[PDB]
Amino acid sequence: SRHVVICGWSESTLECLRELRGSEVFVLAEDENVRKKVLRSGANFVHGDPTRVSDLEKANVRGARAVIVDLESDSETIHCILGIRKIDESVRIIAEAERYENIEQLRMAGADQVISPFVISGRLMSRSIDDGYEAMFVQDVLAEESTRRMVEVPIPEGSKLEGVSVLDADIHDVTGVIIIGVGRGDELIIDPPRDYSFRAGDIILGIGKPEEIERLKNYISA
Amino acid sequence: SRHVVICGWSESTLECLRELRGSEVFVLAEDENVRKKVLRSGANFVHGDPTRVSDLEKANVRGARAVIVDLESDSETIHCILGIRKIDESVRIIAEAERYENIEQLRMAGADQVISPFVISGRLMSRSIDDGYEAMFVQDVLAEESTRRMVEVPIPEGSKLEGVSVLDADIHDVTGVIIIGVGRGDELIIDPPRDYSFRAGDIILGIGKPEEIERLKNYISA
Amino acid sequence: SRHVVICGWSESTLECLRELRGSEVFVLAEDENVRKKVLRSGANFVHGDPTRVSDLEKANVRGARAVIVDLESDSETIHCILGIRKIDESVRIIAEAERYENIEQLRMAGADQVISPFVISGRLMSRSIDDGYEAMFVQDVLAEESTRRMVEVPIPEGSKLEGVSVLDADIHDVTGVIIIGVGRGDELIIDPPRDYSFRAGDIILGIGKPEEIERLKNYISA
Amino acid sequence: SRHVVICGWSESTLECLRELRGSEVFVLAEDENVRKKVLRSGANFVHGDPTRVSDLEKANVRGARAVIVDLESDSETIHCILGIRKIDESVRIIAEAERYENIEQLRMAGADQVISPFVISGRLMSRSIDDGYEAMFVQDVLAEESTRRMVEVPIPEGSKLEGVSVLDADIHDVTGVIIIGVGRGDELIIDPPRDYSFRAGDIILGIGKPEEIERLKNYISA
Amino acid sequence: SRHVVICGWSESTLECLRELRGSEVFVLAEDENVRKKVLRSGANFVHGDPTRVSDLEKANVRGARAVIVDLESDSETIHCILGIRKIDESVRIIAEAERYENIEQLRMAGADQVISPFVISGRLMSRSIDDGYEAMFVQDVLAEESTRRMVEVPIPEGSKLEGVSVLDADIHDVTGVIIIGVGRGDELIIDPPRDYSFRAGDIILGIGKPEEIERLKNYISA
Amino acid sequence: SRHVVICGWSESTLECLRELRGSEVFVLAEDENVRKKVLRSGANFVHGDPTRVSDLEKANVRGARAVIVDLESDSETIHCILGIRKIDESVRIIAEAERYENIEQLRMAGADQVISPFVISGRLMSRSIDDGYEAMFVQDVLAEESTRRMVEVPIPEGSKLEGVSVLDADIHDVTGVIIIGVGRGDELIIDPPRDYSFRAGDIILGIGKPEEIERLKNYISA
Amino acid sequence: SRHVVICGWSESTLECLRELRGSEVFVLAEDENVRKKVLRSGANFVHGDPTRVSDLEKANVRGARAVIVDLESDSETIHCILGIRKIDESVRIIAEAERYENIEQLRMAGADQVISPFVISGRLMSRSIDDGYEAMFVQDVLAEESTRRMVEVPIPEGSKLEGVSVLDADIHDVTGVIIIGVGRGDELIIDPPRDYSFRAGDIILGIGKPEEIERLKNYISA
Amino acid sequence: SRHVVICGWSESTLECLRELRGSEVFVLAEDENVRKKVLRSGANFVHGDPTRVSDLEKANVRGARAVIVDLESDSETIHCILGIRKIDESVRIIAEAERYENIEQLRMAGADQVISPFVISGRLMSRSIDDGYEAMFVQDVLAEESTRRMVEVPIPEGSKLEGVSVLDADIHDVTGVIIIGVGRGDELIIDPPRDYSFRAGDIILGIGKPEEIERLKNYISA
Ligand SMILES: [Ca+2]
Ligand SMILES: [Ca+2]
Ligand SMILES: [Ca+2]
Ligand SMILES: [Ca+2]
Ligand SMILES: [Ca+2]
Ligand SMILES: [Ca+2]
Ligand SMILES: [Ca+2]
Ligand SMILES: [Ca+2]
Ligand SMILES: [Ca+2]
Ligand SMILES: [Ca+2]
Ligand SMILES: [Ca+2]
Ligand SMILES: [Ca+2]
Ligand SMILES: [Ca+2]
Ligand SMILES: [Ca+2]
Ligand SMILES: [Ca+2]
Ligand SMILES: [Ca+2]
Ligand SMILES: [Ca+2]
Ligand SMILES: [Ca+2]
Ligand SMILES: [Ca+2]
Ligand SMILES: [Ca+2]
Ligand SMILES: [Ca+2]
Ligand SMILES: [Ca+2]
Ligand SMILES: [Ca+2]
Ligand SMILES: [Ca+2]
Repeated sequence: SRHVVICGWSESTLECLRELRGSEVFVLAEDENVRKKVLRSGANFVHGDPTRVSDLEKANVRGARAVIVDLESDSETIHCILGIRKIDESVRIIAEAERYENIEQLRMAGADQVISPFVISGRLMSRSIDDGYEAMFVQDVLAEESTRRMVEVPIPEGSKLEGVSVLDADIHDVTGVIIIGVGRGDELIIDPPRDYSFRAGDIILGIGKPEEIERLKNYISA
Repeated sequence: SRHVVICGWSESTLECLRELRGSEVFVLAEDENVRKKVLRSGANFVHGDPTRVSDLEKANVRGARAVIVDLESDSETIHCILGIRKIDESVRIIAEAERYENIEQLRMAGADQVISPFVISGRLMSRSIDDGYEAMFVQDVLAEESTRRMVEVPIPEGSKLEGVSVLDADIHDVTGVIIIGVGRGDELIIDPPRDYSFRAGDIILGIGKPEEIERLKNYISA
Repeated sequence: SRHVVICGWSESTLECLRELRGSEVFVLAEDENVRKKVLRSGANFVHGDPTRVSDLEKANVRGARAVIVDLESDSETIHCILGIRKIDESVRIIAEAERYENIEQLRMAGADQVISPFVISGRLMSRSIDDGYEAMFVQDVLAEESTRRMVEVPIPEGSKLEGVSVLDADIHDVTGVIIIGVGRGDELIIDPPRDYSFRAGDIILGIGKPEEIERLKNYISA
Repeated sequence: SRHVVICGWSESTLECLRELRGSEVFVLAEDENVRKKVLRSGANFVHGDPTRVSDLEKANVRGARAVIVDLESDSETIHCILGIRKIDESVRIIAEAERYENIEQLRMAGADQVISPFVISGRLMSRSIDDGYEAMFVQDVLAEESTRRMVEVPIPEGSKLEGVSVLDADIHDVTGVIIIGVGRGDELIIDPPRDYSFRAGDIILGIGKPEEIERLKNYISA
Repeated sequence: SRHVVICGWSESTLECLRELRGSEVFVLAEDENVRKKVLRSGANFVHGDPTRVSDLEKANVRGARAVIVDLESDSETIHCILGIRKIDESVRIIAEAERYENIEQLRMAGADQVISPFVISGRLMSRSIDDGYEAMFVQDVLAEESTRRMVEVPIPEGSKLEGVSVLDADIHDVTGVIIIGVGRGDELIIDPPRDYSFRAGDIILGIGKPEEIERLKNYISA
Repeated sequence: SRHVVICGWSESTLECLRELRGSEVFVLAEDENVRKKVLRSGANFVHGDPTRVSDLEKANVRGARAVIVDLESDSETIHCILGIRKIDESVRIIAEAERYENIEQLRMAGADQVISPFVISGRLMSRSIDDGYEAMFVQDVLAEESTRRMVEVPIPEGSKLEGVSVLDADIHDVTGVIIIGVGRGDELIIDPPRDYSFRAGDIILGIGKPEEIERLKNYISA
Repeated sequence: SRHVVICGWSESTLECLRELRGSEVFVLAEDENVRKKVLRSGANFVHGDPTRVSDLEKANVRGARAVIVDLESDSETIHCILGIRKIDESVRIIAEAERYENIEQLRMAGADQVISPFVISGRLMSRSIDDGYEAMFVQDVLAEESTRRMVEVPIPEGSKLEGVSVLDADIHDVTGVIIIGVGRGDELIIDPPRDYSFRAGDIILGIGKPEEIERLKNYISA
Repeated sequence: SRHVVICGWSESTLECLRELRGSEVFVLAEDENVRKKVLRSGANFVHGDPTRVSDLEKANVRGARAVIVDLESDSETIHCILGIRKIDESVRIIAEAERYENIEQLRMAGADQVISPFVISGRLMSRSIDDGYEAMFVQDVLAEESTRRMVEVPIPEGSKLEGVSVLDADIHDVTGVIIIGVGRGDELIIDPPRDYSFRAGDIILGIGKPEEIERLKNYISA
């Protein structure tokens, strides 16, 4: 599609940039000694301060399709998001919250998806005292190397599933995928109850083998 | 149960300490200026250096039921795990990996489970460009504020589900809990196929409402 | 009326505190060695961090009539403003902008008015090269020691001036105050034209002697 | 004309440098890491220590038409003003006070103008608790982007208004310019009373549209 | 006598406080970490900033008999001398000059005597290349451990030496004290010639043993 | 004569370097930004660390006639003095003691003349509370601009003054110079008693006009 | 021969680099400000992070004949040794321990030698309280400037001393070399008892004059 | 006998303190948070600065039998040694040199023996490239756990060995200790030649079993 802009350089945006090989990525960071490791990862580098609007317009934030913001603290991640909202009001911003209490401020400044790593990791430790199958499930469906891949299929308009119930559909019996949640717009419903009825435009978040996913796109098609 | 020792003090172990209320936690850290924040959360403080084998013995690593290791670097986390396996050879170690390439060296040193947050947050930011439900699923089932919970139920000895296959048991149709994976020992099989046979001592990893969980524990009992 | 919260301590808010003798003022700042200066100037002190919602609600932001934000940098002034807009979405926030390009990003954060002193003083030093009356005017009308004081008068309901234009009103000839501007809501018309007709509820900004103000309040009466 | 020497670099002298495009400006400061941004702003840089008289004579203080002094503290601004009066006893110094207390000492040292930003900011914060129209008047007439501009028109020798009082003058009706003060030398009379007569050589401080100001200059013509 | 105020804390004021035992000394400084070392030497501590007029007014500058000023820079010393002359117009000020070119400005700002240590040390280091007796003389007559002392004896009213010339009086031959200079008011005449006439109220600066000082004080009495 | 080496750069060595114009001075300092001010003062610059023996052997310490050592602290001054004494055991070193208690250590390390500026300044402050003629004498006889110059004349072998006593000589009656001290070798006797007898090779430290110094050089000659 | 890789830069690896003149040495360290002194020492510099396996493979660890690892702490030395054993499982690692406790962990990680300086220093301090001859023996046989040198002469296959005991050998009388130990593999027998017989392939650790050592090699000849 | 003072706290003196269990040790260091480590290891603590003569005499340097100096840098180790040589000119000072070029400048300061650990460890890492027996010998004979201990025996007065050469003595063939060196006073002859005749008072340095030492002390008897 279009290009992706990454403001700030940390260990989170490094691992993001491995799964973005084949897209056109511009990285915006203040330290000049990080120019080599960015250019090794297949991403163009732009030297500047990410909080400044004049250095943001270097990195093509206007036409971009997503802007991934991970600066050093949350004071600068909020200040960098509002600089982006001054340029383009409709671009999709994915922040990253260092502390827990700054998740609600980061949504008010304009971020469409706040991903806090230290709360996800902090809750996978205390759920792995007794038995650690929760921390093995989170770190195996996100990797693009395992056998079971967590995908998102949209329900087309003109589908055979418009208006049908879930128990009337029974998608795990026919396709082999596990419907862990159906989301509409900006909301996601984990474990949809039986009286939930599909609509065209909803997103079925599922887990399965890539053969079982190709059977699902035939089941929702016209 | 026995107590839980936390080596190091950062934002990951701060969120682990909020979920360890009620149990007994010792936090072992270098600074004298962190004593006020550990005592405010409900955990006794042990001033020391976690890389030393002598100061680990102050924090009662022997009688622990799990040790949670998160120091400033990856090199100090590898050293602190070797210090624990010098003391006790069967205690459980949960460690935090900063770089991706030190996951194989943190497990060889003796960590029973390695939780890498910057790989998790890196893979969620690359997946939330198009639509962010992969970041919303992982951040809601781990929080103790949602409706659906991700829990681990064991198969007791002499159950009704001894030897029974998955397509015959129908855990999702009878109980209504979503079965995302079945765990045995230290391996997890996400989306078990139709030929999978349940055994005694297995761990079922499931997502459902708390009322749905009560129907599962009554279903797999003896 | 109610109290006033001042977030952060600097030379801007120190001059704000002298003009607020008589009311009740809470000052919230991170240093503990600013305590003896604040209690000597007539205001209660609250030790805390102005960017944390836990220590903003200790200083009673909830029922305040205005909260005055002036922190060390513009990264934290945008953070402290969103911390107030999470607590109360209707309180009045007055912020001080250090630099010029952060004025639009401090209004998007939620500040009701942004006072940039280094843009005011930067433009008064440029206008004082030839003859210095621009800096003598601004620094005299705000000081409450001089004869001519710059006050605002609100137009009450059903006044004699309702619906009349300023050309037919002739405020300077019958009252003697100098109407430099008249504002409705959050806009202001400095030097309003002759085609401007007054309305009920407007705030008339004028400069004059205090004897001329009491002549005007009885002239704008209903 | 002649040049303008700026001693010290801060945020106030940066905004002063924007309005001095078209003049020749020598900036004299101690930081070497500010050489690029001064030369970006269209100003020749002269490295030195501004408190030292051997370095002030580098930057051509003698042939200056104004010296704008704003150093890091108030102690160095008094020392930099004492150094200038040793070189030229008649050059125009525009200072900047940090504290309120030093305005009487920065003017006894020799500065012909003291523009304190933290007192104009401190009195516009506490005048914006109720309704912020005083701050919207100060920050709108100083910018060279609004419609109304605060100008200074001098009275020529032999004018049509030589000797007449302001009440018989009727400046706001024939021209439209709001007359906020009349200045003679270094004394400004805000809201001149009706007994005040004009004199030859007076400087009129007015606010109006640019087409009204050209009506004002031709009305006071000889 | 009255007390002695010391503004600033460095090595010069430390040796001055070592030789001011018995009298009452207040030391006015910025740091809170100098209180133990001021209190260990026998001087009460007044925490403040000496550039402020109020914190100078705390330390009883009005009733002092001399104020000793040695701050971190020369600009702060000039500002502190201006503050003391703002408070009291007749107290004695002794100040330390760091650079040679600020002696004229420290005397013009109001110091009654300026003692420049780095000029003294530079001249003694330039004079001790060939043979170092100048440094030994200046460091030897000022210490309170030698045999010979450098003291000032006044000429009382109606003395035996009223009106008498130097070649007639023979202070070195009768008494045995070395007369290096005779001082009147604020001027010193080192090596007065043969035509010099003593007057009442003069100050004789002499070097000699204490018994020779007793003989001189008995010689110039009435 | 030969050349002079100055280790370190401070105000003391600068004021020393003003009085050494006409000699060949090498300055050794670690900061590279001081090359301009050294090259302005007529002294060649050598970049290096003055504590190192190789960077000392760069700066020609072997053939030098005096080495003037003023580094940042006293530890580095002692270390540089021992580094010099490793190279040449017989070169004359003039140190500079920052604190009082390091004078004996600087003498044991190898310095031939320790000049502490801060002790001289502290004693001249404490002796100038009442009347300030001692500071005027000390700062007036060292300058090479006043009328009375403190010189050192050697007694030649074959003089008319070999073996004569002071009271038999009476040098102030014949020449006009004031014998403030006669020194032999490394010792100096201030105010020589009457039974002191001259020897050939002694140094007469005197104060007087240069014509009186010429008359003294004729009086001690053969 | 092949090259030698030095990981980390400190004072120990600087003195090791002096005795490796004639070899090809690659230094791998993180500081860029050490590039000049490494290239002064005759060693190629390879910038990188030595704890990272992608940067150890830069410096050619695979084809090395020894790797000398000495990083800033003991935690990084264990991590750097674990990284090397992943690359080459048979290369010779010489480490350096900071604490005493980590010698058993630095050898279990894979180092074939651990040379702890702070334990050799700590036992030579407390053996030099009475008479310091043990410290004068350690620091004199290691330098390549004294007359006696500690050498290692191997026993050739088929020697004249194959199978004889040391008591019948009489090495100190025919050669003069003091035999302080005989080593087989990684075990050294200090002061071998008279029942110890020589074997083919043994390595003799001896001390002697260089003319005595050539007498020793020809005496153990085949 | 008497006590031992240790100036400064580091890992060298920590290993010195373990070997000095049983005697009385004072440790003098600037940090107060090293207090709990020192009292736990068996030594009294004295808070102070090791470079000041006031706080060296608090730790009883006067009557000590050896003072062990190891500070943070070589500038302060030379300063602390001269501070001891001002107090007692006959006490024994053992210093640790950080760098190599400061060994000669640490002996001129007055240290009786200088132990450079980074030269010992730097030369052991260079000799362990081919085969590592030089580092195994030095680290084994100093450790008091092994069989062969390196001790010194003094030759008493009137011994059987007085006047005999080492070729006629045959210490190794009779007693069985390995005479690596024999020192008179402050020199040492490692591998003494056959023309060396013994004298009364010499210190014989030998390596052997503890049973061989008691065989030697009865052989060197008188
Ligand atoms: Ca981050
Ligand atoms: Ca679990
Ligand atoms: Ca399946
Ligand atoms: Ca972490
Ligand atoms: Ca997605
Ligand atoms: Ca369900
Ligand atoms: Ca501010
Ligand atoms: Ca103007
Ligand atoms: Ca008026
Ligand atoms: Ca300023
Ligand atoms: Ca108002
Ligand atoms: Ca108008
Ligand atoms: Ca000073
Ligand atoms: Ca001289
Ligand atoms: Ca005398
Ligand atoms: Ca100095
Ligand atoms: Ca005096
Ligand atoms: Ca004379
Ligand atoms: Ca080291
Ligand atoms: Ca010994
Ligand atoms: Ca021999
Ligand atoms: Ca050390
Ligand atoms: Ca070898
Ligand atoms: Ca033996």
